[PDB]
This record gives sequence, C-alpha cells and structure tokens, in this order.
Amino acid sequence: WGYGKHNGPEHWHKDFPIAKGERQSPVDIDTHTAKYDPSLKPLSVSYDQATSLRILNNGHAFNVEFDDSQDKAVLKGGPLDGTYRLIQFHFHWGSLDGQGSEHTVDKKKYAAELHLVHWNTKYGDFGKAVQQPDGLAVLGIFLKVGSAKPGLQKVVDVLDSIKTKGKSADFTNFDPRGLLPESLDYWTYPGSLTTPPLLECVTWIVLKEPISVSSEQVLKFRKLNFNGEGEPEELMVDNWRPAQPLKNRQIKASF
Ligand SMILES: NS(=O)(=O)/N=C(\Oc1ccccc1)N1CCOCC1
Ligand SMILES: [Zn+2]
Repeated sequence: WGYGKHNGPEHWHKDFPIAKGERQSPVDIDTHTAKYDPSLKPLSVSYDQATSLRILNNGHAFNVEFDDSQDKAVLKGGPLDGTYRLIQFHFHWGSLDGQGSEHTVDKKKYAAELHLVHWNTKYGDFGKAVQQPDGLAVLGIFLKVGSAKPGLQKVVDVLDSIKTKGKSADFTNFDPRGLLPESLDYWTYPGSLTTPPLLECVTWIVLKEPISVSSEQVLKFRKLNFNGEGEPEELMVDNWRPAQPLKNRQIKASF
C-alpha cells in the first residue's frame, strides 16, 4: 500500500475491508455541528521525561520513535480514562501548501498534520492495545505555513540522512513539547488509524490551534523519498488520507 493512483486510499479496502468501516479516520470537523462538552476533563500532556530514540523513513512518512517501556511521556485527561504512553510521532503533508492535512476544519485543508501516537497502558503493550476499542489516543496538530517552528528544526535538520525508505538515524534527546501550539483547546471523536491496517482503536484529540512552520521547513519534508536507495525517485508528498464518512459519530469540543 501507498499513496499513488495504483496503491492509494481508494484501493486499501481490498486488503483492509475495515477501510469502509463505521469509525474510520480522518474526518471533516464541521465546527457548526461539533458541540462543547462540559464533561470533558482538562487535557494533560506530560512529556517532561520523554525519551526519543530514532527517526525512520518507512516509505510512507518519517517516524520519530520513543522509549515506551515505562510511563515517561504520557497523555491523560481530556476524554481519556487512564494513561496513554507516547510511542511515536509522524507527519502527513502535501505537494503544495493548500493540502496535506488529514483532518479538515469546515473543509479547510492545512499544509500538514502532526500525529503523536499513544497506547493505553492498561493493555500492557502496543500490540495488545490495538485489539481494543480504547487502545490508542492520537494527538493531531495542524501545520500552516508562516514563521518557523524552532522546535521542529532538529527534525528538519536530520531528514537529509534518512532520504529513502528503510533509512534510520539516532534521534535521542528530542523534546516533543516544542511541537505544540500555545492552546490545548481540542476536538475529540472515536476513530481509527489513517494508514493500513486502519484499526478502529483510536480516541482522536485534534488541537484547534495550528502550529506555524516555515516554507523552508515544509520544503525539506517534500525532499524525502517514498522509494528505497538507488531506486527511481518518487518524492514523499501527499501522504495523506482524505476525509471519511462520519457515520453515527459525534465530535465534541473542549472549548
Ligand atoms: N496516521 S497513522 O495511522 O497513525 N499512521 C501510522 O500508523 C501508525 C501505526 C502504528 C504506530 C504509529 C502509527 N503510521 C505512519 C505512516 O506509516 C505507517 C505508520
Ligand atoms: Zn498519521
């Protein structure tokens, strides 16, 4: 699977029939249908002891991986019951600034979207968590093009070294706190992974406030390759799934 005409989102349902499921992601967030929910508790992003390990081009995106052997970087609160450990983050982005995000807001597409993936520690390990309807929590953050995001620059700086599928590099001592906007105001809804196997295990928490990144930063994302070394170059761009049917779901606002 991939993002091209012959292996892209329109084809995924043949190997992963859940692609046409009842709680697929992403979705369009219609701000006039989302309802404030005063029962939501404050979101707690606890990343002070985060332990990043490595950055990997997996042919679909680049992934910054963390040590999730212990409660070191966790998400709690909000719509969540319990504790969810950060395992990795990645981005989706476009070929041009007017597309790239997976979620949309009143049909607006942002230039890119950051996903911080967390699993529910009550299930012991990630593999067990993704067999549960509350196994994962993904914090989604939109990127727009404006001023540079200083906290993103160390990421941008290493991409030269993982240009092709299968390449990795040490990426210790990275602080993901530097990727957040000021506000933790969010929308939440039950959904899925947005990549095969498209498992319907995720509590989505999508921040309302985008972060700004510079044109130079996003241009460096677009120099990555989907292909492996020595293979013909296919630029890693437009690695986003479009909005899926909302079906019988409710999107709730924390604000
Ligand atoms: N939006 S997402 O489904 O989280 N994307 C991904 O799914 C996962 C699956 C497991 C752990 C973290 C993320 N990625 C990024 C692209 O390469 C495939 C893996
Ligand atoms: Zn993602």
